[PDB]
Amino acid sequence: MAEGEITTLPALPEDGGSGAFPPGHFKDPKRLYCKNGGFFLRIHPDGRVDGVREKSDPHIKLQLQAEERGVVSIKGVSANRYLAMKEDGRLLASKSVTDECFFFERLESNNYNTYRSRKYTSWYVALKRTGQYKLGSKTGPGQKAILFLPMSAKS
Repeated sequence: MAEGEITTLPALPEDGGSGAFPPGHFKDPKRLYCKNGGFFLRIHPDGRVDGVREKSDPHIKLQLQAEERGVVSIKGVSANRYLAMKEDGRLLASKSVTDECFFFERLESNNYNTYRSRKYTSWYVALKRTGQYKLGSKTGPGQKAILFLPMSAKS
């Protein structure tokens, strides 16, 4: 019965209350659930970024934070490392947060979200269909792998 994380997850608290983009829900971690192939993102301790269906993996607990305006700093709790994109397309994590760790979160009207790379706005973060990280060069429009659905771990 406990098959899951903690506290009933099926729920939609705060239906709105005027407030969705500004700070107001970045106090608790958020599970990044990808709609393409239904896969959750998970930063391995080795920095290798991948994805797994096990929604119980206590490693999927990524600590996200808001910064400036529209930008968001991602951080790993167990991995204790900040996500960072490379120049060729290899995605990995590190202990120090460099300017190559931000991601513009463009929320669309489909309740979904798209994390675009900053140092390289010519690509977006998207996984494949086996939990592998799609190269930053093979990523682009057309693929729905950019539709993310971060669920806040409130209740």
